[PDB]
Amino acid sequence: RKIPLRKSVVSNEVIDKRDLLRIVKNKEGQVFIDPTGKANGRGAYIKLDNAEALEAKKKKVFNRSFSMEVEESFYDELIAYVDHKVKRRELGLE
Repeated sequence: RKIPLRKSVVSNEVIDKRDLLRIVKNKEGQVFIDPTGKANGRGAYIKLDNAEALEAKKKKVFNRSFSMEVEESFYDELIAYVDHKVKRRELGLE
């Protein structure tokens, strides 16, 4: 499929296809995780990696990307989301 590999806003590294995670900001100022990659709004990518989710919060990386103060609850949601997905992947559940 020659799927384009995107760059992480956290590490500035190329992200493996299996590891791609999209975060979207809409025009209404809402920020959410977009697991299918099909949402409209402005996208920012990270690796599905606990270190990157933590660094995203430490550096408030999406505030910068999206020109807004993203809620701490969103950063905590992303940490929990990534933690759960990484655990499932390590156990071979997905």
